[PDB]
Amino acid sequence: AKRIVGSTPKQDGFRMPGEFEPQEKVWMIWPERPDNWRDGGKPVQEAFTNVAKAISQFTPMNVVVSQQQFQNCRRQLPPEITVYEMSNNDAWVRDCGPSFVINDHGEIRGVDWTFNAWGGLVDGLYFPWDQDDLVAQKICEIEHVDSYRTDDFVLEGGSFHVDGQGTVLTTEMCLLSEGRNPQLSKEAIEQKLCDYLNVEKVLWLGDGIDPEETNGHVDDVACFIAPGEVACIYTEDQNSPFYEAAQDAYQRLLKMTDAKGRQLKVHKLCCPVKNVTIKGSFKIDFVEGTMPREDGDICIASYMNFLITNDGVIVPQYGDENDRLALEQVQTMFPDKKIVGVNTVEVVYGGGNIHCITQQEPKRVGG
Amino acid sequence: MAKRIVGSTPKQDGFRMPGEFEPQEKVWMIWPERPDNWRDGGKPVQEAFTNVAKAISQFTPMNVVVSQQQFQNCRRQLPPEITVYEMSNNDAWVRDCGPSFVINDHGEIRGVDWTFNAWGGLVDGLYFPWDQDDLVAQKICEIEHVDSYRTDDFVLEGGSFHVDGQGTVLTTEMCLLSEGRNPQLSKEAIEQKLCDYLNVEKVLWLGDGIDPEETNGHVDDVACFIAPGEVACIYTEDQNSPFYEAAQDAYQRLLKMTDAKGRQLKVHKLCCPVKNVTIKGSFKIDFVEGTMPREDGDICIASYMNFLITNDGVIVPQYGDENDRLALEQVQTMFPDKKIVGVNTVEVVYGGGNIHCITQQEPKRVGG
Amino acid sequence: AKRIVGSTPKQDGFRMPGEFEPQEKVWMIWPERPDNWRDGGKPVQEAFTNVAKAISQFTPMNVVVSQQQFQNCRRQLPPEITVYEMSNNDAWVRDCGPSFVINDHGEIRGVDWTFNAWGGLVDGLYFPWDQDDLVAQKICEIEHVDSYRTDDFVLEGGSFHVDGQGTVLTTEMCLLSEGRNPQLSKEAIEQKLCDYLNVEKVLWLGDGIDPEETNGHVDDVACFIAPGEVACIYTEDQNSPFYEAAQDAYQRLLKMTDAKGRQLKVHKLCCPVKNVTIKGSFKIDFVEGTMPREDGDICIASYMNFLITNDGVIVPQYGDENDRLALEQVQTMFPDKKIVGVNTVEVVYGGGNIHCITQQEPKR
Amino acid sequence: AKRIVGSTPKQDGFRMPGEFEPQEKVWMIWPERPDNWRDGGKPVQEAFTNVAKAISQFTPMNVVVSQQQFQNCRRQLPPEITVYEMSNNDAWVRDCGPSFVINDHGEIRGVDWTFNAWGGLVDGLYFPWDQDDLVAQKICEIEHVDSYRTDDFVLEGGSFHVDGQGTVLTTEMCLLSEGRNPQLSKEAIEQKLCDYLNVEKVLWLGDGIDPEETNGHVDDVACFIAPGEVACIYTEDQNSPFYEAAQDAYQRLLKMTDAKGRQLKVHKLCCPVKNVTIKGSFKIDFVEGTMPREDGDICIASYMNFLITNDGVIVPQYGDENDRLALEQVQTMFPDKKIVGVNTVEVVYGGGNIHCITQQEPKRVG
Repeated sequence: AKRIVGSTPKQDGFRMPGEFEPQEKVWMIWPERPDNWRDGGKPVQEAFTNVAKAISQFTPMNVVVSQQQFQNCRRQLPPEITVYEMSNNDAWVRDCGPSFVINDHGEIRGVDWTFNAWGGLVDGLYFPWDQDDLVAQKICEIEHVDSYRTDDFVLEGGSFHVDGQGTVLTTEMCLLSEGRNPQLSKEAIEQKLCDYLNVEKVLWLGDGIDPEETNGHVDDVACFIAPGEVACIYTEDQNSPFYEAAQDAYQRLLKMTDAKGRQLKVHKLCCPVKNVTIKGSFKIDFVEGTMPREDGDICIASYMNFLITNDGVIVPQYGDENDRLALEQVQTMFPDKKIVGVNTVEVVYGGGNIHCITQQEPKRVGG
Repeated sequence: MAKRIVGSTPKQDGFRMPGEFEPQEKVWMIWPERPDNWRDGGKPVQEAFTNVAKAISQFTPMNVVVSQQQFQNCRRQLPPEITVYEMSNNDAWVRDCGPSFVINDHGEIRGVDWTFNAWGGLVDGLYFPWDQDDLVAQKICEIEHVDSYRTDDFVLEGGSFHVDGQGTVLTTEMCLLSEGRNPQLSKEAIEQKLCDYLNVEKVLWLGDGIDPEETNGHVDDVACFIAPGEVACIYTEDQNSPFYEAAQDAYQRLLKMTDAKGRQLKVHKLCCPVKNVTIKGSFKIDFVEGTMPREDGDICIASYMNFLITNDGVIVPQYGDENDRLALEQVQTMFPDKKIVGVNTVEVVYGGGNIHCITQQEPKRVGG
Repeated sequence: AKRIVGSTPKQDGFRMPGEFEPQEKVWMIWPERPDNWRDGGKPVQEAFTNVAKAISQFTPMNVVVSQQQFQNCRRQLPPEITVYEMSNNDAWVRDCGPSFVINDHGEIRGVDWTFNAWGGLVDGLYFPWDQDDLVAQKICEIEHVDSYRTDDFVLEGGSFHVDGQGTVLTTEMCLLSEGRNPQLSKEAIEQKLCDYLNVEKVLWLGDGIDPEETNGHVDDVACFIAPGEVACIYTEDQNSPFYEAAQDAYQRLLKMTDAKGRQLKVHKLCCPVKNVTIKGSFKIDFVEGTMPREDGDICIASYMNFLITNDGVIVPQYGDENDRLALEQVQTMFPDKKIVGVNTVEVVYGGGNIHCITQQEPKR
Repeated sequence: AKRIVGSTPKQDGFRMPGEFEPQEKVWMIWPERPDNWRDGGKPVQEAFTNVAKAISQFTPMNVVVSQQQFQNCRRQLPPEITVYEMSNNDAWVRDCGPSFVINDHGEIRGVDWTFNAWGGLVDGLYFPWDQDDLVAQKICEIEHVDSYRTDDFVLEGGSFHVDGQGTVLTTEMCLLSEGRNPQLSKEAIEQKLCDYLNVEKVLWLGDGIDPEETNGHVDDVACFIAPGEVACIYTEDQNSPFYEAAQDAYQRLLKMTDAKGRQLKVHKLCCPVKNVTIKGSFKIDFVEGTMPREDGDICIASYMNFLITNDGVIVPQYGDENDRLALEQVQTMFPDKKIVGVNTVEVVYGGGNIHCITQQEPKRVG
């Protein structure tokens, strides 16, 4: 496939569709690095396998994997899930994957953002990320899709959410941080989102809930369920580490309008009652430069980190008293979809969840 | 997708390997680099594979698979219409470690994943290990969402046989009956594997090939099918040629052979280079114990027979020999309605083979 | 360093000393491969760390480790243990390491045997083993030691034991097996041992206790405690998978004399009462070509697989009722040494134990 | 071995000795990466082999090499040269190697600076450099030597020169560039050099000659031949790419005194008459993020990039008319040493020379 040079998605008539628009397939990277994942990734591999299986009932599923894990990965996953060899540094394809864009006429392209492991050498989560940064192009090659590379602009798919109708929702905590694009003004960043997502309105939330991990990705806080409709985390437990950020996001969203002038309909999503924490007993390597996983570390367990995929919604389950409530709430957001909970506490120990380990590929429409 | 198909054979399941002259959906190639085979860290041969890939792409969608380290360079070198995948490998001979695709009459396609052992394993193979090469067939099948048969404990390479798509396979005794392949099997057991996995009824045995030390005499340097009932065979009257005895004998055998449908084979002569191609001397190639040495004066297996038939084109070796044009003329007469493209591939021949051995076709589904 | 070509240790005046002779250093490879070791090697890395620590009290200790695990390995091990990067396929340096030989005139060389993962493509335990087979040379380079490469002769250090005085002890089950040197007669194999160890008498035991794993390495069955003195595993439990082999080894040893004509003194060593087994809950990858680790598999848990190292002896502990008895018995074999038990059941799940995961380097 | 934490070389009584002080051994990395080195590194491997061979006549020599190249490397090098497997991203051990320091009492330690491929993500020469950055510690482990790690302080051995007597010589162009330690002032950087080298006086030259490559490493411009004596490149060819910087370095050195108050004696060293250039016909991969090697690129061919090693001095030879003159001049700087020229144009295509591909290890004294 080819790089598209000298033009933007917007100029070329391509847009990032909403995650709730029809999907051709879904992508995932197989997890393994022992300085993030306990027990050499054996527990988290089971969780990713379960997520992959859940998605595959709704949408063709694909997993990419290192040279060393290829044979095990192919054995673990059912044959209807396609497996590719692909080098990688960690397994977060929401964030190092391509963001696909489509036009009105049956074509699809990829946006290949610069990836830097959530803050690079300022506050990134490991070093290096050179193989992660090639995942977007390799997936586009597989798909025979041409791509835009955003030179000198760092972004992750998990840091924004689109409605497919001219709006993007994001967080100041993430995009304005020192480790991302520190030379750019907020206005310059807005222009990049407009140009590459094909949007005209940027909705800024303030804080996210994981300042140390992704620097507050919006996908743990709020998302679009449909045009003009958002879900937002909510809690009234003032002891929650998520309390202030959930409260502020909720209040901001109530009065936001999208690009079409619709006042957002905000649907509350609960949070886990109890903190999910790293235990010192977890067998995780310490490596200088890799984010430590220390006893008592509070993990970012948000139910918002779900994947919408065709007729299904794949929702985190953390072993919390609110697991059932979360499924009930998401069901009401998507009354005509099948809601599937998957036990993903093993994913959350590594810094994210179902949404951060997947990347959808939309169906081409038109032509 | 890829499941393995277990407890049955292609023949039992109504699949057959089509002739290489039947319509193709795609062609595959591995990007070359290993410095104990390829001089100058593969730079000269990478240019040659690029030219071969470009030539194929004019006729048939083209695909190259490449190591982690060479991915970025490979993608830069190849035009964008050629798709590039990361794929681990030990060397770049996808005719031999690739899958052999088979089709049925209902529009389906499956892969045959043979056991690969680097042309003789620890008996007389060309390097060690070959564990990544041996996974290429499954990985390409995965990319294609194609289910595959794995031939447990049976070693074979795609370059070691040729099929007419109509019940016949052509092969060499020098290769398939050698100690480093399947020494526990009788000739009859080996015939059965060919019949079951290719869907053939008649195995035509040539004797010697022309590269006993390299592939143990792959048929694809000696003779191939141009169409059902029609073969091409190398030919020389130079008794000083290292190819002479094997060329003369293959030719004589073929003139006495009938295919599975009882047709007397029509044999078309293909010339050989007048001058030997040799390793120099001055080539910068690493020596590693266990890897086939490339020593000054080594005669390289330069056969014009190692061409690829691909849809409306035929891609033919050119060695810088006086017979390069004659070879193109002869191939044109074999395929009067195809476009014949010569590509300078002497840099590939230094590494032990040529255009046919660095490619693997994927047939179109029919029925389908 | 240089390869020594056209001669053998015996011709050049070098011999492999007994393991009970003084040692300069000990070597170990860091374990990790997930199709042998459960939980991506985390539990076994703790056991190897504990073994390395125990050895370091007696003898300078060295661990070699893959690119990916180097940083973790260096963090886990105390600083007195030296850490080198070294590619490898699995972590059994007794078997893919060099066997060092000395001339008792200040010089030392290595024997670099051909390694094939305990049976190659016939019955080996994984494929490939190309990096394992380079370990012996790389360790010799580190030590500035010249080496003899035994072209077309496959051997592992764990398959034989020497007294340093002209005798070697081995098993027919291992050395005569199809996956090792099937082209060679028993007598030709004897001659290779004589040439490369500098011995004159080969003592052949019959069966080992792990036919499927190493093909019956002697180092799980019997060893030399001192010149003229051996220890042999023993059990009276006819339900033991070790029963017949232990019984025959013991009976053979009672009838053997060494190269100096000494009747061997034969001490019995207990065996674990209960079988150690792979559990179904163990999280181990399956890969075609790699020895499967399946529920109920009996693991080769022998107390014989101990390392003699200067003033210490490092002895397996399996969590078995006989763990303390084993330490008692080894103490009586080496009355002037410190006997240290280490919990090594995690190592045994992967097919061997303390002796297999170490390689000594003798003092010059 | 151990990391030394909570103290510096200076506090602990360790100093970096001059390169002209006795050496136990020398280190080198084996080159191969095809997006720097033409022909998959075959020509440059021959050059590194020749450099290693020359050094070995004076001082025991050691080469470290990738998994893939180990067997070829061991075959190419004579057996007296010890070969170790060691992962790396490129082959510039002067710069990613440890800088050894010694005390007066028979001990040696290593300083392990942060390495970032000569400017990191600002203007570094490739990405990533994670394996390069582990070379210093792995070499220290081989040697059983304890090391100081300079957290958050980036430095390369080729960016400074010491006299072993309290002075360090360096360049503003390199140490003060954005891609190195931009949060640190000049004064903060001086303090790090003083603490880690055990020096009291930092002599700042201005420009180096390779702003795009190493950002002007001092070891292409000037070095110490002995306490109180320096060599400095010199040319009167105004068309020379090295003219302005050679002229300015020379003038600054003429005004400089060392940490012991000695007026520096400055010895001129010629520069090549003709520019060494990359040819478009060189077969070198282009990779976004790796310094391109384009037709007509002027290579940094300095005769200053020589290695002093015990009784020998190993001097670049570029195939230039001034090759002999360079040997004559270095001979007069070291009248009692054996001067050995080695053809190293294949090294210079990749951005440096003999000094940048070696790292000495001093003899323990006392």
